[PDB]
Order: sequence, then C-alpha cells, then structure tokens
Amino acid sequence: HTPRLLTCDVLYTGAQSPGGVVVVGETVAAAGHPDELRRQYPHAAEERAGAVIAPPPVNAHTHLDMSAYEFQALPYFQWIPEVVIRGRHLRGVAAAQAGADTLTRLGAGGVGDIVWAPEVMDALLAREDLSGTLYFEVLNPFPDKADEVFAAARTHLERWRRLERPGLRLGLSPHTPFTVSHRLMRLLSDYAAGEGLPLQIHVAEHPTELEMFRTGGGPLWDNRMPALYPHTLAEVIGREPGPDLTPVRYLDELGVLAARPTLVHMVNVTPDDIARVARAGCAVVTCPRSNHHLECGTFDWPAFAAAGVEVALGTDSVASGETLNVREEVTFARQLYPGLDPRVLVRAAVKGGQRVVGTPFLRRGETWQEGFRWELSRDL
Ligand SMILES: [Zn+2]
Repeated sequence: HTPRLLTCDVLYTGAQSPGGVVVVGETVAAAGHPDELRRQYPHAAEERAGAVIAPPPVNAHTHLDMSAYEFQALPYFQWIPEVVIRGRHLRGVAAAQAGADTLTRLGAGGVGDIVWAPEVMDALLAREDLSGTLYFEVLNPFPDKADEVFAAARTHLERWRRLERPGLRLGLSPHTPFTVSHRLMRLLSDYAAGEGLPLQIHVAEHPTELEMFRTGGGPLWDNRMPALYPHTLAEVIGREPGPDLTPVRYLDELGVLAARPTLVHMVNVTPDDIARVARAGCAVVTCPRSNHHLECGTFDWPAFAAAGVEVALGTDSVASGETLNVREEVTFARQLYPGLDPRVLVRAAVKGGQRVVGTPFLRRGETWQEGFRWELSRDL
C-alpha cells in the first residue's frame, strides 16, 4: 500500500519528542522517533501533524455541578467576580448532563468529577459514555456534626456503590482541610481506605490557606462568613495553628495521607510538604488555568517532578478553568514551565490522569484514529 509519515512535536503511545506515526490505510504501521521512521519507510510521504499525537487526555479534576455553598465557603473565589458569575449556571442535573456531553465530544477521555448534588450523581452514574471516577463532595467544618454527616454520606455511598459499573467508579471528596473537621476528615479517609474508594482533597490552593494554618488568621479566615464555620480554625482542625504548620503537614500527621488520597491544586506548599507527599505515595492534580484566574500562584511542577510525585492535569470547573478541554491546559502548562520537558506534560495529561481516575494504545496493528491527532480536536 502507501505508508504516510505523520510527524509531531510530542508523541505519546513514556512520551517521545520529536515524534512520528507511520500509517498504512487506517492502520498504524509503527510509532516512535521520526528519523527511525524516515529510514524504515523512505517512500512514505510526510505530513506535519501538529504539536501532539496521543490518546485523548484525561480531565483528572473538574466539577460538572457545584453549589453556592462551596463558593460562599471560599473567600478568594469571591475576590474574582467573573468566577462567581460564571459559576452560577453550574447547578443541577441539566447543566451536569451538558458538561458530560461536552467531555464526550472532546474525545471521551477519562474524567475525575467532583459531585455535589445527589441527583447529579444519580444521573452521571448512569452515563454509559463516561469513564473515570465520580467523587461525592463532603463539606462540614463543625467537629460536633462529624458523626452524623459521615453517616449520611456513607448511606448515599453504600447505595451508589451497588450501581457502580466497570469504567465508572464511585469516589469520595472531603472538600478542603479547613471546610471539613479533623474528625470528619479521618472518618472519611478511613472509610474510603477500607472500602477501596478513591479520594480527592483540594489542598493549599490559595496562599491565604497556608497563612491561616500558620497564624490562625489572614485574608481567608478573617474574611469568611462566620455562620459557616466554628469560631476558630483550631476548632476545625483539632490543633492550634503555628509557624511550623501547613495544611499538608496537618493531613499527614492526622493520618489522612496514609489512605493515599489524590491532592488537588497543591500550589502553596513547602519543600517539606512535597517530601511528605512523596513519602505517602499520593498523586496530585494541577489545574493551570484555574490557578491563574483565581490568582492562587503557580503549582511548582518541576519541584514535584523532581520529588517523583505523580502529576495529573485537570481544568477544574469552567467557572475558573475556561473549558473542560485538558489539551488547553497542556498548552498553558508549556508556557508556565519553560524548563520542563514537554514530554512530561503530555504523559501527565494522558497516563497521569488515567492513574488517578482509573488508555487507548497507539502501536502497530491499532486502528489509526483522528482522535489521536490533537490539532484536529473539536468540542462540537
Ligand atoms: Zn475542585
């Protein structure tokens, strides 16, 4: 027949750069380094196929439905009006179903979705086109309410666990280290660890979070809505904030990292925090655009990579992440980390995410799919 050599900047079948794929008809003949290919197929016509050739990326963290409650609980979300405004429509089943539709049109790559409304979980759990993990979000900073909140959450979880099918599993998501009491956090992590339920916790997203764990105050805590929290952060976390404390150290000493939960954002951490995460074997999900729009600072990917921590990519909800298309986060991340090997970004988008949410192979014999050529991606 007639082989075609499609070349790209980064290929992921470990990622390779430069990259290339020889296609014969609609079948992959070979995939690897391009020079190897031009030498193996001298008569093959070449085609510049764009920057990336790889399976559709996994959106390891997003919210297809949210609550005014979680917006109200986080002061820094309010400081960026556009985010609150954009987030208002992200309520209920209809909006969630439309989001899932978008994910499917984008390549049907896996997804790590945080769910708020029980009715949304009912609907998404029944989506035969989705794959990944649906994490039920739990939020309550009052120690005295921990037992009852846990019991209510467990009931829902036990019910849904029976509806769970291969490819789309149920997960749990304690909101943050400061909107969930220390008692409820441990009840949740222990339960999930024992039942084999994946976990995702938003940690150290904004710098003001690290500040209050150190001083008990600052722009976040001092500007919260009083009725939504106990009178002191100490009451929420069960210990006094201090100079040597951080939300990560808090979770580590609380014994929550023992369950190997996936930590989201993780922008404002210290070298010691990174060491604790690496030791525990926790994976982390970074949402580039979201962090930028929420003025949270920048995730230190090179530091996490050097520590050997598994990194995945997410877009976060569209309120702060713009779109549900992770291909766009890869582009953004390339700009954020000039010294970081682009191959690391692509591998993270695909393999990293798959490992977090639970990947098509691109090799000889496999059907060549246009979905592997990112430059041709359509969200409609
Ligand atoms: Zn989130």
